[PDB]
Amino acid sequence: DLRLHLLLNTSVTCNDGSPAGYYLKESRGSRRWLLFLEGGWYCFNRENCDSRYDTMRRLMSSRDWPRTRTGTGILSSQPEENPYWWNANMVFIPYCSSDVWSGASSKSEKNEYAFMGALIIQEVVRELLGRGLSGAKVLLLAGSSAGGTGVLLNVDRVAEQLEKLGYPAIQVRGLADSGWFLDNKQYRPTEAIRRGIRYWNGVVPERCRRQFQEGEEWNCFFGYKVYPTLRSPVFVVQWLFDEAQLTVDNVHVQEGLRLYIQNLGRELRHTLKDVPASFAPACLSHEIIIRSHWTDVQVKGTSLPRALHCWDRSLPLKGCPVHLVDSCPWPHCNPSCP
Ligand SMILES: *[C@@H]1O[C@H](CO)[C@@H](O)[C@H](O)[C@H]1NC(C)=O
Ligand SMILES: CCC(=O)Nc1ccc(C)cc1O
Ligand SMILES: CCC(=O)Nc1ccc(C)cc1O
Repeated sequence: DLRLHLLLNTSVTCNDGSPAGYYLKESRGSRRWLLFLEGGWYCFNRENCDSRYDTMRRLMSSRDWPRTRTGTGILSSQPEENPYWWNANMVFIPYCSSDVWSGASSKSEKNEYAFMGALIIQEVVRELLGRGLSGAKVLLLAGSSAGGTGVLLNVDRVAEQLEKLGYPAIQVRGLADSGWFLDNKQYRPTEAIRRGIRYWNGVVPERCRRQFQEGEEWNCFFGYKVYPTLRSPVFVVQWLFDEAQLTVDNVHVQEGLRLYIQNLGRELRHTLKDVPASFAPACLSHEIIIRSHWTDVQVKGTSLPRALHCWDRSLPLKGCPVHLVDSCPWPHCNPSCP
């Protein structure tokens, strides 16, 4: 069980002005810290944010949050469920800003909602330093779906924040699960992000911002575009036939669709060729790292917990690989798929 703490700085808020927070379970005999970012789509104007507030309110407010949360997958403390980091300090950061963890805008007279995803991460880190994070050796910033993209947008800023606070010794790294998307042609969305960024006053990494410049920062929400600008080590997990990707592509089997799906897999694999730390099975699914049975999937005989342990050691190893991308071209040609 992870225990809830609302932010002491009550000016850092969820969408409706309620305080943000984090769930925490300490492990005093460990110097490893895992901060995990929840996912759950987003909203990009007044009308569809109002809709989200009726039926997805826990993603917009902390007023109904429970006081505890059970750790699962990589957030589990039992070695049988989490062979990778079962003894680490666990943090679950709920997604209540609807901004893909990019916003830095307060609720005001001109703003019905607050979008403070980028500032929530910074404040969580800042308050955790007083509860044990000051002595860490590694801070792994992880996340799934919208949280995965949020890892890519924020990992370097967390490194920069800790350097400027006087903690150069803490090693900051990223783990992006199911947040690596392609701006491909649909079978039958870039505007939504561009409109959202203006709505949220969203921010992107600076390298990436200086490459693409004004009006074009939506490009930095796409993994294959923002990854080469990052300096912190980042491990990328992505299903080759992601359900969220296919949904936006309006895919729900004849030649046309066969060639479409086969081409999606080949392009995704291409974008990962120069990503040295990656795990990409040929499956139709979405998210993995906090699922309880995340130990079952394997690429070329290597599980995801093993690949992550090999990454720890790397920071070329005999029989302990870090780059694992399937080569077969159809969903669930890998027998270990969910
Ligand atoms: C609380 O957070 C806000 C937004 O980041 C910041 O302006 C303010 O200075 C913070 N308060 C304290 C006491 O640090
Ligand atoms: C689950 C929410 C979601 O998918 N958000 C999202 C949208 C566009 C891009 C490029 C990356 C993203 O992470
Ligand atoms: C080229 C038109 C377009 O926007 N395509 C697109 C498809 C899927 C996702 C997730 C994001 C996308 O941007």
